[PDB]
Amino acid sequence: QLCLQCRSNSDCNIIWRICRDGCCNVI
Repeated sequence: QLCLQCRSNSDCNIIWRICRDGCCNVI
């Protein structure tokens, strides 16, 4: 559970590209 503050869809890295509840998900 790494709620990485996201923005658009994959505003994080190659790992987390699922900008879920304001966070980046790897799913």
